[PDB]
Amino acid sequence: APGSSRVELFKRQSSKVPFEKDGKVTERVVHSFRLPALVNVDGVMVAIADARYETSFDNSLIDTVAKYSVDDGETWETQIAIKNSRASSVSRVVDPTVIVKGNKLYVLVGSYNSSRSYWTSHGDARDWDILLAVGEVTKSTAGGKITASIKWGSPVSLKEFFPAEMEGMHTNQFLGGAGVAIVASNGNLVYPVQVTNKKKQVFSKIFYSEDEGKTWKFGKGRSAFGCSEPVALEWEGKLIINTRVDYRRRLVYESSDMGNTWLEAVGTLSRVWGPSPKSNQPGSQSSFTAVTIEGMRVMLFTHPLNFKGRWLRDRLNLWLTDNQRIYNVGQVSIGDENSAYSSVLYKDDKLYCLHEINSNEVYSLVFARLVGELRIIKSVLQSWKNWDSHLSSICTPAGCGPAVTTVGLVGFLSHSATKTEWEDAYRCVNASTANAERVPNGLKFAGVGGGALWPVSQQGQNQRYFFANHAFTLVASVTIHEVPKGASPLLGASLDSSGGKKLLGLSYDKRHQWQPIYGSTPVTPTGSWEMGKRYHVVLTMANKIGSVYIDGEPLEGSGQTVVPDERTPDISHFYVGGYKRSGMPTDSRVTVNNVLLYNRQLNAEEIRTLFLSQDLIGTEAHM
Repeated sequence: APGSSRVELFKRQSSKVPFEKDGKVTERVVHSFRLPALVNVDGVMVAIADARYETSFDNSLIDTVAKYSVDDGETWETQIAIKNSRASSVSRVVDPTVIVKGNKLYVLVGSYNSSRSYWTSHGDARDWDILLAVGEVTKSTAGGKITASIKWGSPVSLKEFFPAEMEGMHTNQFLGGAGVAIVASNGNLVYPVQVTNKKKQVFSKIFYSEDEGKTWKFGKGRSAFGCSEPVALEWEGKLIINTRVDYRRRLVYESSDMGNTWLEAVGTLSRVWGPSPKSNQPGSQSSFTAVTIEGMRVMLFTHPLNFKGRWLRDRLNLWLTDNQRIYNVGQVSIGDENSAYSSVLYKDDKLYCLHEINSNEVYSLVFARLVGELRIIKSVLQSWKNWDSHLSSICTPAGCGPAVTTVGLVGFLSHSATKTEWEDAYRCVNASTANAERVPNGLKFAGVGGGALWPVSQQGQNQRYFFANHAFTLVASVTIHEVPKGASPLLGASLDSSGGKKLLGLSYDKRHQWQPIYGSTPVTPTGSWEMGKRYHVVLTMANKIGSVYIDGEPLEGSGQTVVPDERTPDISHFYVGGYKRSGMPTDSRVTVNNVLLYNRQLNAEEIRTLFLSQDLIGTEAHM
């Protein structure tokens, strides 16, 4: 990450805090700092975390610490924001979850007195309470300098707002999701929380306040069981709740009603991020925020790749998305260091990250200036803005006809390419190629093993195109140069590595007929094609039903079921211009230009517009 730098701000076994017991205060060295939350309150940076005094073990002596800085993190003041009960050597306030409103810091923590086991193992609520503290931030210009101060009020218990029963079950305990929460546009304070029932199941809900934290309510809905440490943001009027699932892919939900109803975001972010290369290890806390960079509203997300496994969680990664495309900014941590939990802040056009580093179960929080990362972010964002503008600005055949649609446009293969890759104009996911000749706005393919492969499940740990299993539209322009000896592939979605089992696709045969493929259904050839003519192809799949269009018209027999019901598809890849498989005997001799991938089924007018503007959309001349 060139240009980037960091310091060990909360330094393990070294940094001191003001430890208060029985009216006496003493500067005390801390063993480990975990659970970072980094915010901006009216120009003052505030960093909140767990201060684990004697060991990094979860069930041990822990206070909530705060450092604050009025100089962008070059110098800091240190406090204890919330102290534990002092009842035993293992008394602790935990998973501090932060909201900023005006000059106030609202901090929600669980509080435990003497238990030696993790909260989810508790058969009862006897050792638990749920507390809220408010910190008031004031600034002074006396002396020609800026001096900040933070007055932490005494914590108040919110237990009276926790109902004994919820949609059937009996409740046990609840905690904030850790890190940073939000104020909704309507002004509500909004905490995504993790909750236990008497069966020891864990699940996530929305815990919110309409009156500045005086009283709290729960939404009636919930995630599925197994979803912990939830993190939420507001996007286009809805909450987006991104959850941790140990040993499984992360689940993402949307709610428009403060959590009364939760819908899995299968068409965008759900099931995209895996907790380890094989997605069979513990998950992690994540930073997940909505911000505006160069006038464009976007989302930033962090999660470790966990190549090592168990809870080591090396290789902290940062991600950028506009709820359509998803781009890997890259690794924030350094080398193979262990680096699990994190908080990303964007303030006055500069990007910072406070994150953990773990050596032998001893934890520091480093404070990094993400210079290189914001540079890459701005570049990608300008490319998204560039191509969206390019498409939207085309005067379509008609005056001008309807604008080409960029709503839900995720990927686009056009003029840019290299020897073995067809480049995504949106810079997220490229297609691998074989036997391909570059031509204007695309590629010409020839011979056994020829074609392009656009990976879906082959993406591996992080699957940006998971939405296609639920709905998509794939568009391309195709020209056939030679009559084939049998049926040959042009374009499709493959359910296995070879392209043998297809979800939806289009082939062409020796009798000059098209062969559209609907799932495992028997194939009936139809229509007619000529060598050399450029054809417009559109494949749509939504609500388990697949359609194929040529030149803006449905192939006779389109609209057939392509997936057995309740059974969800796992697409391997999209194939284009061949199978790109030497094992597959076919020889597709064809030119493909301008491949577009959308995360929804386009309507009739959108399809017709794409058909009518085929020769206008290439990237060749605006480069």
